[PDB]
Amino acid sequence: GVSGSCNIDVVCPEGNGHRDVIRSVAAYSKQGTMWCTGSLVNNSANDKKMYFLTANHCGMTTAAIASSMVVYWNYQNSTCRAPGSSSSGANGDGSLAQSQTGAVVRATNAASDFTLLELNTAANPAYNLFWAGWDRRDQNFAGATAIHHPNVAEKRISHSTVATEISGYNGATGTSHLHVFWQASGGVTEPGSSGSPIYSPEKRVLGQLHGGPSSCSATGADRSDYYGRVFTSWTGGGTSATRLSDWLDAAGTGAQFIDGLDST
Amino acid sequence: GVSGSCNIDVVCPEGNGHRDVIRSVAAYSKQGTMWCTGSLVNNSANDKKMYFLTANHCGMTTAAIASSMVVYWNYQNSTCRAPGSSSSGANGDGSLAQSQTGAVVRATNAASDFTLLELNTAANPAYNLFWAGWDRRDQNFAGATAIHHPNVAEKRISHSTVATEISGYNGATGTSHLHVFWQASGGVTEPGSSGSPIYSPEKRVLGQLHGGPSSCSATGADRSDYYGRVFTSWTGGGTSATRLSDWLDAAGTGAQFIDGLDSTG
Ligand SMILES: *C[C@@](*)(O)[C@H](CCCCN)NS(=O)(=O)c1ccc(C)cc1
Ligand SMILES: *C[C@@](*)(O)[C@H](CCCCN)NS(=O)(=O)c1ccc(C)cc1
Ligand SMILES: [Ca+2]
Ligand SMILES: [Ca+2]
Ligand SMILES: [Cl-]
Ligand SMILES: [Cl-]
Repeated sequence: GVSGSCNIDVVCPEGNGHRDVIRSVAAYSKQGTMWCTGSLVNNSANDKKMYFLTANHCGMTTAAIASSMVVYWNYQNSTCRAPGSSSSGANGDGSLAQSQTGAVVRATNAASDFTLLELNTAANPAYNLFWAGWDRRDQNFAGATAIHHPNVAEKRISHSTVATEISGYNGATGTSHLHVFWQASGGVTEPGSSGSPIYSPEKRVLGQLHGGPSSCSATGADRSDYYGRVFTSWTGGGTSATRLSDWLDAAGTGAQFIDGLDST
Repeated sequence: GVSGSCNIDVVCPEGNGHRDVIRSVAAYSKQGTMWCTGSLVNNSANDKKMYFLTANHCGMTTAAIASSMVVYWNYQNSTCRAPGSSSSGANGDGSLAQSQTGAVVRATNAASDFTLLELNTAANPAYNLFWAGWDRRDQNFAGATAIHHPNVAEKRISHSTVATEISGYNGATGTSHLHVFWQASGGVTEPGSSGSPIYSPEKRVLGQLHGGPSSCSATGADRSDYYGRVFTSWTGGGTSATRLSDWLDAAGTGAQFIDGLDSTG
């Protein structure tokens, strides 16, 4: 696929500290059309349930739509194309051969733009998946990392090396979103990246991409994005079908944050 | 309620040409909290069905939430506060006494950020409602008018006097949205305005507010917004639960645009 040249192929050295959670992120189609990003999340039972977090606005919100979605793992460029280069802006060489079809909707809620699906098919060990940890604490972090499929193209990584802020969407009054500021010439996010995770420095999901002003041409404060917070989605709309808590902590261990779980 | 001072009270002279469709627009609450804007739309049978168009992102998409929503009619400042004035930015004197409760979801689709509800309670003639026309044709217009409840506060009007553009949301590649550019010192839209209609110069709904960069301090290209298009929502997700066509033209007359219907007719 094709995305903005300023983006950074996950295989680049910028991915050296994220070789586990890179394997949590997938691209997916909706009714046959490549559509959005999501990612695999661990739960407090460490049981490999195929909980797959994405964005409500992507519309994977009905049993019918979830039933026909196709999830594509390990879709990324084989080599590190120099960020900013014509090559990086060109069609990549990623494979879409490792896929699975079908899911059910466990929960969804508009306010933090989240959807939690459970994929029908158990993880194929051959795909070498990773179930990422999460952190639902009410706090900002000193930096963060996005792993995402911009334009639903090959997987990219984008780093933020400044503090997050808590706000509503687009900086409105609120606490539903984490506002993440990208580096002046670093990777950003694009339509198609929605639903992609933002990770804390300890590699725990804090939220998933809703949207924002960033693009490769964006400058200043516009080079930033908003993620619907796990903190907010945890309690969500106050029912099991509108929040994360019943799924990510079904046993009720009271975990405020957990680590990831590897296929191995 | 309180909203940005650059906004324009509907009772101002700026509303002189919209005294009908002003009466289509309402504010509503979600699980008790003032939440978003919607508006009443006519259908090809001219039968006063309480079809109420709003935004999918407002989350009025489940039976439970639709059942407990409260819709507030005729919530506006009694006098024209000068746009840009401290008065305009202050709490208004609108009333929330004329309301009704409950609806069902007829259709919703994320791509054009639309939800079509049908309110449970038939129109109260005393409320003096108007069911706006609509226009599903695939085209831009030379200008447009928004009527909305910014911050779910008193009703305001915002005029665009330049051409609309067709794009995806936030100017992305696509045709799902109408991009509307506001006047340098004119009214804008704000969170809470979502779901509010954009009207063609002929006062027909073309779409409902999704979002965008505008605010009272926004400048140039940022002083603009994106509306999910009726044209797009008409066909929607290809089923009656994901599109407008089955509801707004149940009879299958083939209407490409219709005019409004007043309470007095
Ligand atoms: C849906 C997501 O892929 C995008 C991500 C944009 C990232 C830009 N830096 N979100 S969105 O805001 O563009 C959006 C929201 C709602 C709908 C219906 C479409 C697109
Ligand atoms: C939901 C709407 O009230 C707002 C309107 C903002 C208009 C700014 N000029 N839309 S939004 O884009 O800010 C938005 C979208 C999704 C969610 C969950 C919240 C807010
Ligand atoms: Ca508010
Ligand atoms: Ca039908
Ligand atoms: Cl695309
Ligand atoms: Cl949205």
